[PDB]
Amino acid sequence: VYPKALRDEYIMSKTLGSGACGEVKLAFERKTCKKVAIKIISKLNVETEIEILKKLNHPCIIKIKNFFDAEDYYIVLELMEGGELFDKVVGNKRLKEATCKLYFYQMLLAVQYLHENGIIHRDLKPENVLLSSQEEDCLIKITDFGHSKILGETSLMRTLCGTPTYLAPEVLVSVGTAGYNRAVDCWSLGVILFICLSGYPPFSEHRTQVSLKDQITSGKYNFIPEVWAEVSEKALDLVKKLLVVDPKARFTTEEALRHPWLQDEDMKRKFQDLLSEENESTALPQ
Amino acid sequence: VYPKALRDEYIMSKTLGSGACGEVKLAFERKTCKKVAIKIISKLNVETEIEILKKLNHPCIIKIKNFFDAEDYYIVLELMEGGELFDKVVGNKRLKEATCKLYFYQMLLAVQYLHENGIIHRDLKPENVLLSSQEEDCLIKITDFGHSKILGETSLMRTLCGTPTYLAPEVLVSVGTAGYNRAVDCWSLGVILFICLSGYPPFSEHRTQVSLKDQITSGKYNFIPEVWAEVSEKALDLVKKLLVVDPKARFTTEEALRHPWLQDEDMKRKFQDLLSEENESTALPQ
Ligand SMILES: CCC/C(=N\NC(=N)N)c1ccc(NC(=O)c2cc3cc(OC)ccc3[nH]2)cc1
Ligand SMILES: CCC/C(=N\NC(=N)N)c1ccc(NC(=O)c2cc3cc(OC)ccc3[nH]2)cc1
Repeated sequence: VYPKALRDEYIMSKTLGSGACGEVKLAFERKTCKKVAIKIISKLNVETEIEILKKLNHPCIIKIKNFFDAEDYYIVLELMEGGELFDKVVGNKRLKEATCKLYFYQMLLAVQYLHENGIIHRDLKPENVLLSSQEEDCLIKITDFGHSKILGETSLMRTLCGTPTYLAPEVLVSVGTAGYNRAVDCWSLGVILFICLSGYPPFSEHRTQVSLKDQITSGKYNFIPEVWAEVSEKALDLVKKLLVVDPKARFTTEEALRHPWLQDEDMKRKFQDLLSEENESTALPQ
Repeated sequence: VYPKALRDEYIMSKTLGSGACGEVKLAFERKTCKKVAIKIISKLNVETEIEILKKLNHPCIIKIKNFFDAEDYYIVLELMEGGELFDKVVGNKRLKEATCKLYFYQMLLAVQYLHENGIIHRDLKPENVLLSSQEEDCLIKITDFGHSKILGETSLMRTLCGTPTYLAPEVLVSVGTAGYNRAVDCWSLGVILFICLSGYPPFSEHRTQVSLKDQITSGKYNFIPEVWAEVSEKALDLVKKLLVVDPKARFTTEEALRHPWLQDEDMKRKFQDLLSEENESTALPQ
């Protein structure tokens, strides 16, 4: 059964999604009679995922409404009635280029916000992008921070304050590449954008003898001209700057937000319109 | 002043050592009237250092007798009347080869024990080796676990259980070198052994134009033949196998314990004798 404290505040309804380690249910908040989503996770832990998310405040990142630590973990959030982006790209389906741009711009803003706040997501994929409604033109939010990591003063930074009389060479060599952990999120964004634009994955074991690992480390994505002929050259140029193998040469979220593909005032106006529509503000002086 | 709960159980006496972030005092336990050492650390944290050390049980690793979490941290341990190894090697002083072997064997056993138990020290140096008495032939213990790290199931291991459709190439490349963090302790041991045998540091900025960093990453230690002529070739051979730049080719503690320099039954008998002398056993059936 559901725990008493949850049942006290919410009436539980149908499953909206399920799968590995958890489930998402529709529920109704008793006080307001409004729909919420409840994520159930079976017993980074959930507690610290919760702590990270309570500190963040961006319209394209999920917020926690409530939390119950019982036999299982129950996390209450606002219902994203559109569900997972995954369902929009599965089975070779693809989105209009304009719709990809709208969604991708929002993902970039969300991930840029994470990286400014010292957080790396590390599991960005279409399953972890939620859509606010069933219309094509909608707001998205990034979810599932179970793999996320907090950036801070590293062991390396502390080591380098002393004299390295006794320090192993590999630690000194690691100085060249440290502090670029966030670039893993930029690579994932690149893969997501590729899937959205094209309807198919850049790296997969489908009809090839090159191992998935070799495909990825060489950066040689499967390019199928006929699928891409309908997609603009600017869109593909961005994909190529995100799927760079050298993490230091890879586009950051900032570089991506300044790329010509995203200098689209129509797209931006649509986003702003969707934001104000979503929001329920108090009165304002002047 | 000292906190009430400490004063309650112990009478504090003179400073034995001091310096950066802390101090070590002589104290007397009231119940037994015997000498203890009290490490004072000003406010990994100390709490978790304490937790690590309460779980370990090896004669060449310090044990915690008591702990007080007050305005400062006060940690009670058995007094090592010989003090720090540092004082035996400072000012170009060096130890007899036989004494180095005795001490180094103990360091190897201690670090081997750490690595078997999933702990890496990361700050092995002569300041962190304590001597049990003022005689040359004595037991040593490794101390200061403030930089230590616990090995366990990594982020990498969890990532590799899924399909890397969205996984960045640098994570896959890091698979080649992961899981060799412990080799940093072996490098430090090598530096300590070099200092003990020779009276001088292998890498330093003294009378050279090669930066300390370049000296270390190239593995080019300062070899001064006249200082080393008195030292055996077996001793130096071990140093060379520990100061290997490739962490995967570097000698592990096990390889080092099987090296011909450490196949010395006299040394081993001396160690065993010092152990039994230290120990205060209960009666035994047969
Ligand atoms: C703070 C917990 C964040 C989290 N997962 N965290 C985790 N697995 N560690 C998580 C993961 C997924 C979701 N999913 C949803 O909210 C969701 C809403 C929804 C609506 C649908 O139809 C209208 C269909 C699927 C849906 N998933 C919500 C939260
Ligand atoms: C659990 C705390 C371990 C620790 N330091 N930890 C830390 N700095 N984070 C630590 C560091 C150093 C010592 N030092 C000693 O016990 C010590 C004994 C002693 C005796 C001396 O003369 C007879 C002279 C110096 C001495 N240091 C003891 C504990």
